[PDB]
Formats: sequence, structure tokens, C-alpha cells
Amino acid sequence: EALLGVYTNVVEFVKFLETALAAACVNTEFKDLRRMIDGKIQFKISMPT
Amino acid sequence: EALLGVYTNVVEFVKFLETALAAACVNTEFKDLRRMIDGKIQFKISMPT
Repeated sequence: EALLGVYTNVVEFVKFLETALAAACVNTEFKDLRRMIDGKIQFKISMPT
Repeated sequence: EALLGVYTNVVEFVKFLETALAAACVNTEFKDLRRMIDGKIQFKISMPT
């Protein structure tokens, strides 16, 4: 008796930026997020009457 | 700690003479409307028989 074949998988590598889900996001690579304490975005909405 | 963005609305308005509402009115801008108190224009309208 003898073997006929040995078969395995190749893991399908699907990253974030190839998917269409990044249409709902804005992606920035940030080198040292270990150093950051806080983030901030400041709006100023002027309302006419 | 960071400051990642700073944003603000700018209000633009379509004025009166650019709307479609001026298709239902005639606009004759006067220099100082405080001069005349009351307009009392009288019309003589004659029907046919």
C-alpha cells in the first residue's frame, strides 16, 4: 500500500483595505499610539436666524 | 495628547432673487421706502358688454 496525495490549505489572506468596508471609514497610519493620551476634534457650529 | 482636527460650518444662503419664488412676484427695489407713507394707487377698470 502507498500514499496517493498529501493536501493542505493555503490560508486566504483578506486584509482591511481590500474590503469595501473602508468606504465607511477613513484610514490613517499612526506610528506611536502608545504615546497618545487623548484625541480631540473640536466643532464650532454657527447657527443663523 | 493630540488635537486631531478642528472644523466649522460655513453658512451659505440662496438669496431672494435667485429662488423660484420670484416667479410669483415683481421686484422693484426702491432707494428709501421711508419717504412715502401709504400707496393709494387707484384703477379705473372697464368691463365689456
